Amino acid sequence: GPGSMLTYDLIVIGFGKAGKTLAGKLASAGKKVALVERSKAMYGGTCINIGCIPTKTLLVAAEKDLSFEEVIATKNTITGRLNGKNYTTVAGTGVDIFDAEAHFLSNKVIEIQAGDEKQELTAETIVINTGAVSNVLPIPGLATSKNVFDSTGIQSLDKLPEKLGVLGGGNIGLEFAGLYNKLGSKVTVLDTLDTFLPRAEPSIAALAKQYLEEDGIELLQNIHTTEIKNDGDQVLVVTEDETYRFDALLYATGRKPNVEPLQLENTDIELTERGAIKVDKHCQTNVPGVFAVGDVNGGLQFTYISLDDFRVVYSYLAGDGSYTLEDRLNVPNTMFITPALSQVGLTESQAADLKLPYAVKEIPVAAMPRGHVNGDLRGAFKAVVNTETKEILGASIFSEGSQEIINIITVAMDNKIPYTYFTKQIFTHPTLAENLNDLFAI
Amino acid sequence: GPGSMLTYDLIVIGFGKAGKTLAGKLASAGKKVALVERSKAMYGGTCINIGCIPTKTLLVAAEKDLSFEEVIATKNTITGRLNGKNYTTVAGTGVDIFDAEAHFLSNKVIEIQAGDEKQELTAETIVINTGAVSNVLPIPGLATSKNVFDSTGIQSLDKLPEKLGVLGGGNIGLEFAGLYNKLGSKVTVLDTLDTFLPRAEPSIAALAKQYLEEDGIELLQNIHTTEIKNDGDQVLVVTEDETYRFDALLYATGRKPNVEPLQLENTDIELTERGAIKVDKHCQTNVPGVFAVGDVNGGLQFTYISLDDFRVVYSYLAGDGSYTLEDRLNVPNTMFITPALSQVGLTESQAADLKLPYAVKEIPVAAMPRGHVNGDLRGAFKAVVNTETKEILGASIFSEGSQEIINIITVAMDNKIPYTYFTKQIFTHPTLAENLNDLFAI
Ligand SMILES: Cc1cc2nc3c(=O)[nH]c(=O)nc-3n(C[C@H](O)[C@H](O)[C@H](O)COP(=O)(O)OP(=O)(O)OC[C@H]3O[C@@H](n4cnc5c(N)ncnc54)[C@H](O)[C@@H]3O)c2cc1C
Ligand SMILES: Cc1cc2nc3c(=O)[nH]c(=O)nc-3n(C[C@H](O)[C@H](O)[C@H](O)COP(=O)(O)OP(=O)(O)OC[C@H]3O[C@@H](n4cnc5c(N)ncnc54)[C@H](O)[C@@H]3O)c2cc1C
Repeated sequence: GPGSMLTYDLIVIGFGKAGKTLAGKLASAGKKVALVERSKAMYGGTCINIGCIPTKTLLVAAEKDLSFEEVIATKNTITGRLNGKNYTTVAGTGVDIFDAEAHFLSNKVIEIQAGDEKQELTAETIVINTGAVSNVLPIPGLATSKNVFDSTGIQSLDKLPEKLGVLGGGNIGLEFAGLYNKLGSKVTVLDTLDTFLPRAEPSIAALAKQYLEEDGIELLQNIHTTEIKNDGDQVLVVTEDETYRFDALLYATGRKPNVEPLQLENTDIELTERGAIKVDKHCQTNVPGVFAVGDVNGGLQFTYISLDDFRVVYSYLAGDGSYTLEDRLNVPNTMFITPALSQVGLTESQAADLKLPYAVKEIPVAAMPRGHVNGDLRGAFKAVVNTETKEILGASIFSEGSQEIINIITVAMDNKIPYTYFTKQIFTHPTLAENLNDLFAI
Repeated sequence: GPGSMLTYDLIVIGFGKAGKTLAGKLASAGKKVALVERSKAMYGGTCINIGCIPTKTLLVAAEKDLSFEEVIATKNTITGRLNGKNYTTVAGTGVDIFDAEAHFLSNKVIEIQAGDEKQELTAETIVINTGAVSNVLPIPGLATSKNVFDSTGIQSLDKLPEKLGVLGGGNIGLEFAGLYNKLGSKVTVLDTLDTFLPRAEPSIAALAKQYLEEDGIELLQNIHTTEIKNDGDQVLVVTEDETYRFDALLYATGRKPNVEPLQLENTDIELTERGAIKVDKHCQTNVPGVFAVGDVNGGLQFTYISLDDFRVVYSYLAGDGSYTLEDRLNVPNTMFITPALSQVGLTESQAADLKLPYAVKEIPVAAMPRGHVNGDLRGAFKAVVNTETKEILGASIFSEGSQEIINIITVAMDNKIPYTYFTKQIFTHPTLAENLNDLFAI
């Protein structure tokens, strides 16, 4: 028969980054903790299974002597191991992991299916960590044509598509274009926008466009699609001036908070106008003791932002609440094209818009000895500084290893270190990082 | 006939790092500057032509689909271009570059051969930047046997040696062992010392030994050589218990200040007991206005230390002398085995010896998601901190990209940032650097 409602100190909904971190921390401290996750293919969350880890594992594998099928299998081995490592690490702290989709019956009661019965759970603290789901554009035929995939489906194709279309121009789409180009596909990116990489420094965007085109990718702007349909197994993308034909189509046009399954109408929890779970500076909803962390609260969609939401909630629950969303320091980013394009802080354009007293300096990797050592002259560094306060406003690092190097910048920005320090730092040599000695001699 | 003595504001002896930097800086500012360099194969100095740049260029090339001869030619292309880039950048500032070996006639007069005549030059400031030369052990037969090379000769072998011996166990020897092993040689390292990598953390040295042996290198300790001789073209290294046979032998047992050619007996300039040019905190000799920078002053032998000696001398000549050798901050190092082994600050053993209130933490790369993404689980991170002051005392980063990552640590050590900051920094993901969030949760 059915069980009586189970009471925990904390319930986490979703095996996301903030949630699994908070759950294990409090279970290790002796609290009674439950974590509810709808899919065994998602133990450890989006980054482990469908996001950060498989995407970058596929790109590393594609540079090696492996067939398409071997690259896919390598990705499955790596994500499968981390999936099991995450389940077992969380359960090993004492967290009770439930395999079900949770929905709310009231502010702090959830229901799950548990075999032939429903089971209810409650707690004093509920942390909603349900992530996001792919946007699907309302283009007629997109959702019903064969060989059309989102960013998850594209990771499990049966064979290499000879021609791959990508609809959208963000980090995700461009990383997959780079991947499939390496694997051997003829790749065309179709973007509605006029400007390629409009958030990047223009000089850096121009280099990126050059390198992607050199590598054989076709980058199209101002593309307005009226319909998607099939011709046999192939996909036709019908646009104003041309119909494009592909063996597979990826769409990558954003992801939105995953809130529908929760049945929030059964609670007092408020959504934002855009559909995210609304939170205050402590990631708390308007219901006391109910929080929302990671992508579902509408914040920046990176695993490291979900991790920092754990720091905010843990500060409020276990500490004195002194670290809040209003205190968050600098947030870098990387897009793993070839080479990686990394950035932190303000661009020149952003500093100009704020009327700050700024200066910039740019050095191409082609002028750097380590670029010659590497046999790879792609990329550039660009720094943006405030000539009055001596603060570093931002930097772009587009180069081999930039996903590591960018974090050098963040240490100095977070700690209010003047930009002139980088002219004095003693760097290892030969490296790309030592060129920061020259980039900051402004 | 002969020319009258030429007068400059500054004479630099040797195309080293500090010297070429100072020469171009002051010539660009309108001073009259001469730089005297004995070998056109050395324009740009040791790192460009025989040191940092060819060694690391050979290691990158050896990972690619290139024959031995193609790897050597690639190295020659890269160093040749940087040699010409350095000559032309320095001459383009207005420096007069003389192709000769300089020696002193008195404290601030040098003589060079200039065609069929001698030429004298003088200045108010002389900067001696003559670098170092390879040590050659007094082993009978070492200096007279065929197929025995120092670190320069080993970069120009006629063909791959099937078996390569390396005598000595520093960064230089081990990097060349790694290189020739990749290229296909059977490599044996013969070290007199009992302990492998005695300056590294022991756990890190043990991993390095494991990986080098996995890769096929033989690492021998406590080897005392009594003679080197030839058998035909092969080299025999006669040691107490065994005679080793190789197709070529590298010796790499250190480099010493290159002072003999200068004829310093014709000046008042003092040497240290070990034979370096003695300097004060401003890199100044006991003769006012004569300085010694880089390896020749006995300091740490890295290009980035020679660069920092430029900062010291420039502070004294052009500024207020407020930055001195006594003010130098933290100096990292990398040894480019596979993967690179980087370090900065104190080891655990060094902190223990100083009786500091320290704690340590170590995380293997095998426990880090990016190691799995990379398909490379080699290496580890180790942090050493002061639990009272919260300062970072030191770190070891042995991993892919560690030569970039180590510089993250230096920013925090130089700026007195507490180690707990690294638990809060928002790093890019997936990367090896983000694991600093966990390494510093001590
Ligand atoms: C293709 C791609 C590439 C990316 N690349 C990077 C990158 O390089 N770097 C980076 O930092 N970020 C990257 N991201 C973003 C990053 O993956 C996400 O921002 C982050 O993982 C989201 O974490 P989260 O904590 O919000 O929750 P998630 O990790 O999304 O977890 C939510 C969990 O909730 C579960 N769930 C949902 N609803 C319910 C319910 N009602 N009941 C039970 N379980 C439920 C889901 O099954 C899921 O496991 C990438 C994302 C994608 C898709
Ligand atoms: C194999 C090897 C690998 C190395 N790897 C690295 C590394 O990865 N990273 C690192 O930072 N360091 C490394 N080093 C060390 C680094 O190369 C040296 O520490 C640094 O380059 C020395 O610079 P310097 O300014 O002292 O002068 P140098 O660059 O040594 O220049 C001295 C110049 O003086 C000239 N000269 C000498 N006497 C006279 C004279 N009487 N008249 C005229 N000219 C003269 C020489 O021809 C030479 O060009 C390496 C060294 C070697 C040999």
